[PDB]
Amino acid sequence: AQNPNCNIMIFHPTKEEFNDFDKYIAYMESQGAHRAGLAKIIPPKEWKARETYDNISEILIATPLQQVASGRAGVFTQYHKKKKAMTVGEYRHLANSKKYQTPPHQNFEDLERKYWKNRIYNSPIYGADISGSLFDENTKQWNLGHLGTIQDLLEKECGVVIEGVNTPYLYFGMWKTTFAWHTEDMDLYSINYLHLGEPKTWYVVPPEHGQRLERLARELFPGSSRGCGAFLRHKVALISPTVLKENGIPFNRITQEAGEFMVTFPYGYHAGFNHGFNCAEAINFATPRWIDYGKMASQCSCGEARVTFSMDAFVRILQPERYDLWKRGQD
Ligand SMILES: O=C(O)CNC(=O)C(=O)O
Ligand SMILES: [Mg+2]
Ligand code: NI
Ligand SMILES: [Zn+2]
Repeated sequence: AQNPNCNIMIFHPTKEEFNDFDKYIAYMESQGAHRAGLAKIIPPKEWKARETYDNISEILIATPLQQVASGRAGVFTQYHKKKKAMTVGEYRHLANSKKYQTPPHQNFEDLERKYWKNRIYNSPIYGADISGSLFDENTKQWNLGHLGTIQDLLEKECGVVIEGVNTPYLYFGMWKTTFAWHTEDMDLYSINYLHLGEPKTWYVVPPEHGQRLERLARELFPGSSRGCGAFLRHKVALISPTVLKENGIPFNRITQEAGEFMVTFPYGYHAGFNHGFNCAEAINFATPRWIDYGKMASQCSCGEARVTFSMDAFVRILQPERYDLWKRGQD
């Protein structure tokens, strides 16, 4: 069995191996990459996402979110307070202001310590889930706006044509902006490209140990758990690496830098934070191996998680028994 310790693997494809996305994902899985829940892919040196980032300041962040924490330093929830619209240029200036900028630090490990010690005491502002792309239309390899759609994958594997579309989203971050512990909708893959700026630190639980995380989460967030059998789908709960180690939860950590891709695998719980001003692009995707995870994915039916239009069909076709209840939560 390849990668039995479930370590995060790092790949360095050649330009020739970068030509066929599906084939390269399947190659990574033949080496056991999926067992970690997360892999890093460093693109060939010949590749570029686009020519420059000099013309992005007029993108609009229509609903910036202020991430307000409650709890203790190692175990907290965050809610997202809506703020007034601002451009990327305005957001970048805000991120670099004395109130929000990255503090002085020695290395990534010192910054991580500072994050976990101090995150709850501040409320950073995040631009999330902005539909759009920064890949040049003439970038032909690993262009996240030109990947095969999940609806086409389901049709190829299962024979059923469904409505829906699958497009990329941009994320503008600053110091301390945080992504809570979650798996992807319908336990999909994700791919994330860090276009520019400061790094992003990731934590991940191996898929084969996901239920261990879930059990801890129900203990640490007992009211939320009573409210919803799938409350991590609300994307609000944070648990530090010190708390995870204290509770014997298997996990790994890695820092992504600008110019690097990360892939999350089906049912790989992950969380993390941004080091400073940055811009990432991400999209969900599927492979044949995903189908069986889609059929088993939990779902939020309490009303909180409220998701994309296109998730309807996945629930309807892969989880017909759950469909009725889930849809009542969406209406
Ligand atoms: O960049 C982000 O906001 C964090 N991304 C993810 O959770 C992802 O790609 O799955
Ligand atoms: Mg612009
Ligand atoms: Ni994710
Ligand atoms: Zn819920």
